[PDB]
Amino acid sequence: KDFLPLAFGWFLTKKSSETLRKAGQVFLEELGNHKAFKKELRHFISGDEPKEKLELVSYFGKRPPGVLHCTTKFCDYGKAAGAEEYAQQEVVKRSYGKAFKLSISALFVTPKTAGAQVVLTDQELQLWPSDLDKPSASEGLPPGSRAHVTLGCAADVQPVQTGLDLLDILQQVKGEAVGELPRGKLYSLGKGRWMLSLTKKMEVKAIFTGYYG
Ligand SMILES: [Cl-]
Ligand SMILES: [Cl-]
Repeated sequence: KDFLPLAFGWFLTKKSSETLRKAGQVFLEELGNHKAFKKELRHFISGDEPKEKLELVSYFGKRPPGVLHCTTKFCDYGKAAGAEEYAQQEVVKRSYGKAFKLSISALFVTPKTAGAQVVLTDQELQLWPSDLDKPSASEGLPPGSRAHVTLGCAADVQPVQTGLDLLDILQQVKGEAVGELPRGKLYSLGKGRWMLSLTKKMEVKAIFTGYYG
């Protein structure tokens, strides 16, 4: 009867969102201007572009419109599998509207998405769904490993891809760094995949709640 949200998740405060967003843009700018990235364009890009500078801020030309957020369960108002089952959980109802701190441990880039890796607490892990299509468990990774904040997408890429891209990146790391940015060391995982491991983890303030289209 009562339909569900479009999605549950942690929605960053405008201030925490602005901070993480600005940091993301700096990372794209710095990465795109880095020697290691420039010498590896052929694996990142597909065909016909000459070899001058690619501006990643232009490349990831689809950014989240509202405040940045870390999605837990996409529900589509109940049209998604497991939506009703996730929403009715006691812990989700308990946590609804409450404040959390999300720890960001890294920022990554692939030819499809740019994002930030979220490291969920044991408390927050209770709010992670257990029936996602391709869960960490069917892949030999800790549950909630795909938790993330999308910063940008390529033109024909849907934002769901960001989580998939992270899972793949976290399989590779299961190699010496090729560079050093002001906030951390840069890794090149091949196939246009790049990861910046922050020397000090970013902490953003967010509210666990439900979003409606
Ligand atoms: Cl923002
Ligand atoms: Cl609270």
